[PDB]
Amino acid sequence: AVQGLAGHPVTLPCIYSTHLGGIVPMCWGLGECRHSYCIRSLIWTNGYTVTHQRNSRYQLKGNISEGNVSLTIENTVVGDGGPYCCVVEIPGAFHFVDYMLEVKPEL
Repeated sequence: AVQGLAGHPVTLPCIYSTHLGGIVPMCWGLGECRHSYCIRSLIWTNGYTVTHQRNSRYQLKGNISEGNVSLTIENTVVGDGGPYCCVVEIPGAFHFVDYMLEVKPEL
């Protein structure tokens, strides 16, 4: 489980090769990948920029068009803990990443 600290940002890595996958859309969602995928969406990109976001705390601060679609959750709270899913819609070879985030109250 990725460890986070309340009051600080936390980043969940999600990266893919655009050389082999092309520049494609991706989404982040709350929940485990096989039970929700992106039904409870946090982020949607069109491959180049974020086109949908649940709220401003969910940011893609990396170079999106170069494959870095890692999610940074700003100003985390213990309540942000839980499962997260990244889905990169690479035609014919979707990439999935499951994370269990644990944000500690202090430390």
